[PDB]
Amino acid sequence: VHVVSRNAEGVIVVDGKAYPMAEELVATESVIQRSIKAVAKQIADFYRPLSHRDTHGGGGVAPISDENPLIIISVLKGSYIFTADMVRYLGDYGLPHVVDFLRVAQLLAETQFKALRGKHVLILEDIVDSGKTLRYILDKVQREHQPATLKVCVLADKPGGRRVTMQPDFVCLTVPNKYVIGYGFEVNDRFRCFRHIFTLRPGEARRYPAHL
Amino acid sequence: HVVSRNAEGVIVVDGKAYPMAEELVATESVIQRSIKAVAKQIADFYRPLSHRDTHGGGGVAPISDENPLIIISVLKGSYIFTADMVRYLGDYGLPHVVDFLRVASYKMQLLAETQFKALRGKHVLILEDIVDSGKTLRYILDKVQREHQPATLKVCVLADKPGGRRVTMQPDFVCLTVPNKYVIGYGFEVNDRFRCFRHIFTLRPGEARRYPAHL
Ligand SMILES: O=c1[nH]cnc2c(CN[C@@H](CO)CCP(=O)(O)O)c[nH]c12
Ligand SMILES: O=c1[nH]cnc2c(CN[C@@H](CO)CCP(=O)(O)O)c[nH]c12
Repeated sequence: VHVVSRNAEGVIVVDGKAYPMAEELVATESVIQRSIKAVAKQIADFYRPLSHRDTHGGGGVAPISDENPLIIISVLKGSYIFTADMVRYLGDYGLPHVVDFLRVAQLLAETQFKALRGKHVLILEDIVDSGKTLRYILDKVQREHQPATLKVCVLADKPGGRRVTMQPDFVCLTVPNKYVIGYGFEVNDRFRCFRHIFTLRPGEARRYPAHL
Repeated sequence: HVVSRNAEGVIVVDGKAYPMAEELVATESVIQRSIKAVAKQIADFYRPLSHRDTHGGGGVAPISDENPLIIISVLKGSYIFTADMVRYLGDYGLPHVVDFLRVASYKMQLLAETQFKALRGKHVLILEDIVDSGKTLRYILDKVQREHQPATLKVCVLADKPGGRRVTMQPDFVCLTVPNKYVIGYGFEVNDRFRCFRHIFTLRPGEARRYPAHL
């Protein structure tokens, strides 16, 4: 159980640690991890039955296996902690998979995987808010890799912030229509190390204006 | 944890078989206890230090959320280790930020550059999965020092394979010491396979060319 309280300064305290930058708690580590593991079982149950191009034994189609694993593309930098946890749960459920990374801001870093044609590909992303970043990534991966199927798993969905149509295939958590921090979520790279997700106090997104 | 061998002689950890493994090096519990211990050492070492103030356009200021410790994680092998380390560093209250670089051998070449552009006069810590020959980290350390001119440059490794050294390299922080064998699990892999394992194992010698096709 997590002990959630407020100190004399009105600041949220979780397990004895103060979060002066936070407005409200969204989810404790225990809720987050249970949510990720639940989605991990959904992903393993969905993909383990499927088949795709055979690049190990010369063709044509073969079941997802260690020889022909599910291809996972993780979006850096926001999804790295979520991806680290998700892949370990996927391993627990016996899903054969491999992970590669793309970095976006503009594309800053490209995938090194060069044989995704006719493969099942899953994108791990931290959050869908406006839908624009995933629309950009999905168009690029489809056009350059020509996968058999392309699906998206997000840690968080902020359904009220949409500016374009984007419905992820897998969602671990629904977040309020507020700026979130913690468990990968940042303010200029600060707060990603938190084990819990919180809403940010209004105006604190300008707390660290200096480029790192 | 329960670690045994089945009737086929295959290592089984917590009811799970690892037919590719020769020996178990470390269980999840040992690895996690080891990482948190080094996190306390890193927090105890950096907490009281000061460096260039880029927040208040000042001269020098203590390590803080305004001027955090700069952490550079070496992709891809270090991402799981880094994810866990940062959360332990947060438990110990070390203000820090993380960026990523990626190197490969052909001789070494940079695959992905860091995006941080104000590291001069800052304390920098490299997070790497393993030091074996020492060649990758001598390359990374030489490049970060020359291009960023940090105040201090230190290295934390999840694993030290002491018997593999071909150039002088002793990381400042080491979570685990591994045998002089090919390790797998917890970030370590064979063509990207086995990274998801929660335990570290040695690889059976005939399993290293099992997945020859490029991904
Ligand atoms: O709430 C939040 N807290 C911290 N960061 C974010 C982001 C930025 N995330 C990137 C993806 O990594 C773009 C998503 P999109 O284009 O879909 O808006 C949206 N909401 C939040
Ligand atoms: O044993 C191992 N199992 C799985 N991978 C490796 C690597 C590759 N790791 C790089 C950094 O990612 C360091 C190379 P080095 O220090 O030799 O220059 C060395 N040993 C092993």
